[PDB]
Amino acid sequence: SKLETAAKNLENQNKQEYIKINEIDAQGINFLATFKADEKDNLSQYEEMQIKRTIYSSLNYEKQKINTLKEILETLYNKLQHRYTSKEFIYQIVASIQYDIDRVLCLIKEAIIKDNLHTQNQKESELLMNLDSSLKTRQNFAKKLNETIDDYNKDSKNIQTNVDALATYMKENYKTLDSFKPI
Amino acid sequence: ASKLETAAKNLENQNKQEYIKINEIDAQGINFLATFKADEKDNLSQYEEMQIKRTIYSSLNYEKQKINTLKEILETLYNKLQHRYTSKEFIYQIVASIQYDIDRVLCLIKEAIIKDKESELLMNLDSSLKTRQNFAKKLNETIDDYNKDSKNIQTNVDALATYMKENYKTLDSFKPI
Repeated sequence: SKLETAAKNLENQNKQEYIKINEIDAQGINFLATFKADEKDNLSQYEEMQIKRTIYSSLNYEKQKINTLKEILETLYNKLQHRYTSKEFIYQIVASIQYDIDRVLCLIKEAIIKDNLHTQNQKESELLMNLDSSLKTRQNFAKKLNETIDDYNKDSKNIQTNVDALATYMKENYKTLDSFKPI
Repeated sequence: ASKLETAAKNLENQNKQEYIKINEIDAQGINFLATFKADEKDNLSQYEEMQIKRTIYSSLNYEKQKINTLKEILETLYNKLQHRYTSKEFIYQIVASIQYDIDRVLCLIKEAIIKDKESELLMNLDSSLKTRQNFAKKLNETIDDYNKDSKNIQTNVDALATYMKENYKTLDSFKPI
């Protein structure tokens, strides 16, 4: 059944991410160390994983790219004026992209288990559509995130040289979760 | 660290350890739900199957012997048309729900951590773990009863059926007060 296959493929997809992420991280790259050291907000180990699922998958598990993004975020964080923009990128955009995907699987699982075939069939189309939309969103974010890594390395619009420039760029390309949704 | 954050962490770690242990046990060819897998009427997906095993295997402490005796119990009941449904209800209605409640709370705790409750989610979380602990207690009492043939439950499938019916009536019976 469609919902049963959907859960299965997501389940395996999840597992593969968990292994890959932990690989990369086993090598001492502390991607979110700076956010971990922050006393104002507490990045739990779950929050952290979710964030990485989206980011790492988005950057194809290329340590180099992840490190660049790390520098971007740590530059912004180390400038009090723009700290918030790093946090918003992390907690408001990246994390939401992930949660949506997770929310739907949490709810597709509910239809598989708790609900009988009739209900199951009612809910079916909408959950599938949402699932799709939430994966596509993450793809569009990823596309955008690679364009940003490249832009950074080329110092396009002085984004490597100028934190203020950098801040504006991150603001204008990551305005809202909804902007990454399919049209 | 917020209470919810620590609640999710401890659940997450607990989940992971269960996955590994379950897979270990299963790697040795014990096909705990084979008979249900072979069933065309209903479908056990490999997720559903894992969830069922989480509650059962953790309840029986990952003791292969105990899991094998439970397997007999369930396959006996399944192979008798009259009582098949009792084996299915035990699996899909009781065990799976006990698991689902737990799983549900975490999916919701996580949700509150990120996108946004506290005291109610913590209550529910406690309740749903307790429920599983009461079920586990009951399940061990059943396996011991079965091995002793108490009330002829190993000797008599009908007797067996009535015992399963009277000790696993509903999910709600395992909840705390």
